Amino acid sequence: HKSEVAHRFKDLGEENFKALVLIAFAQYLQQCPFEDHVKLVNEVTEFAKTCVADESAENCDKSLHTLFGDKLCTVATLRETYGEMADCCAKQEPERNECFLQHKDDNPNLPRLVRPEVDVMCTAFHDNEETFLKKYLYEIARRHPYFYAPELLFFAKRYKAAFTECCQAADKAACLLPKLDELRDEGKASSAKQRLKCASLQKFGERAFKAWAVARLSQRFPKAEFAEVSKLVTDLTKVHTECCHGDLLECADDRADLAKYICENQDSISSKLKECCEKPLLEKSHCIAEVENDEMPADLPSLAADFVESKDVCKNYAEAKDVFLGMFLYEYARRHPDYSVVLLLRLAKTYETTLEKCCAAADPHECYAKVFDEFKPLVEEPQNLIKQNCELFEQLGEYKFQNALLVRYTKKVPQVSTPTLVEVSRNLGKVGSKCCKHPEAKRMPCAEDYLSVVLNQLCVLHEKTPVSDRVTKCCTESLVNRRPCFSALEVDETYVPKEFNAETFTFHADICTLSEKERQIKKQTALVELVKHKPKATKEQLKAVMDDFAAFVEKCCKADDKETCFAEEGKKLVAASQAAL
Ligand SMILES: CCCCCCCCCCCCCCCC(=O)O
Ligand SMILES: CCCCCCCCCCCCCCCC(=O)O
Ligand SMILES: CCCCCCCCCCCCCCCC(=O)O
Repeated sequence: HKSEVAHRFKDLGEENFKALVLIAFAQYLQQCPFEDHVKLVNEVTEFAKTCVADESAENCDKSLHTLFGDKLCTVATLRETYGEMADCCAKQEPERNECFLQHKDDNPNLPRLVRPEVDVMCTAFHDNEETFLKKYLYEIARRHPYFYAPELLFFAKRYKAAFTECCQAADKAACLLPKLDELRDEGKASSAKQRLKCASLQKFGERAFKAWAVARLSQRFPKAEFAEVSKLVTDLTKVHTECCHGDLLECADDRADLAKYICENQDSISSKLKECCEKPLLEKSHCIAEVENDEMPADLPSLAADFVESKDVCKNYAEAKDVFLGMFLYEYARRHPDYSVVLLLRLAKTYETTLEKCCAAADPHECYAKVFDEFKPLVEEPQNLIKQNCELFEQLGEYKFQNALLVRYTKKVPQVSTPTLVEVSRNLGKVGSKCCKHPEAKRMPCAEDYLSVVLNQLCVLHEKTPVSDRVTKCCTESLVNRRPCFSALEVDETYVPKEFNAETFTFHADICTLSEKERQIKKQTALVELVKHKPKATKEQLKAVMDDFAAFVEKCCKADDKETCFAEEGKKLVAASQAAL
């Protein structure tokens, strides 16, 4: 291991090496032109090949951190452009590396990347495929500076495949656009989880995280023994703790080690882990992370034996409380992959509470029996919600389903901005389209996965612009009571109906030309303002207003004259609706 850079070059390969180096530099030097980074990439690459040919070369023995920090300090416009960051260069390793991480800017001031014309993209993709993909990879990296580089490279390859398919099909846009939308969503979904998980570790501590890890690991690796799960949880915590620090190399090494250990102890962990452990170093940790759940052993008892009817229960618990609780969580999780992680945590928390209570009583054996009865109400709560919402999603369309959620959440928290209500409603609706197509056995985990980011995304916007105390309470409570807290929200009887605005309910003929998406957007916007104006409106009354509006749109988008119809029949529609409500 004379040369870190040479070893990395051999493992990753030239292509991947180039991309990762581009991303790394782009995440630090977020305000340097693309051509600047291309020069850096080529300089580092050629030096790497130097080390590949001879690990005893002049600078090949240097550390990856040292080489990287050295290149950064060679940038001429470094002090002019980044100011304080240039002061890091005066420091010594390893102090210098820590300094560069501190002055890493998160979400700087850059214009939003506008998706160009399909014809323009495919033409550029054809003429200069490399400079086209790399230039965009540079644009994404500089904007999402804390996104794990290898993951960011994972999406880039998928983007390349999307253009390869569609850019030589007759109807390109019909192929490409739906794919680019899928990536954009997954890209921000993956980016949301990453910050959420890192925020959890800092906010609730390692214990709550370990409890979360024990649950999901036991679900994925039900055949694994508790001792094996403990080790995995322990190292998983060490990985995310380091990964959230920000150091790419250190983070990469920890993930690689874990993937290294898991593949070597494959028989001791999971059976459905063969393909992932066959893939290259760059795809190992990624493949394992989202591996399919292994199928649990056929002969599995109930927990009542070791956690209820058994003696020495308090003895074993008091001997090592978190361990014992972890064992309960392990045993319960491996049996219920159909459960959300948080649900298992609620159950474990419940089991914890009773042991603290009953183990102090005269005869603890009694208060044990109470426990498992307490689980049912907690379990069926998320189950009933899923059944009802999916049935609602089945009867009404997704769009109509979004509208239903729209009126519901508007009546619960009318203070929320209209654009925000419209966004979360459409998102929750999309969650319904995705998860409700799963059978019950896999619905709850699916819902947890999507709602977690939607709810945290929601609390983030509320963080910057607070509007409701009730919403703030849910956003600041335990991540196990977050979703339930939101579901506990009732209609706001405090809300004073906002004053009428004619412009808000004035429609023009332009909506007839609007895309099917933004026509819904403007209609859903008007719906939110309608509920905000008269919140005490019933479902029948509202449906009556919505029907008249729907017919009003068809009668003006079907006539010879259009703008006059929207202005005149628009006056009629508004006057008639005001009277009914
Ligand atoms: C001279 C310094 C150049 C810096 C080059 C950065 C190299 C990054 C190496 C990333 C390897 C990550 C391997 C995959 C690990 C994982 O499972 O996530
Ligand atoms: C390998 C052992 C991991 C540690 C297991 C700890 C089990 C804790 C059980 C209580 C659920 C934790 C939920 C968040 C914190 C809390 O509410 O107590
Ligand atoms: C910036 C503040 C945003 C406020 C958002 C108001 C809308 C709240 C929506 C809550 C969704 C709850 C999802 C869980 C399912 C349920 O129990 O209904």
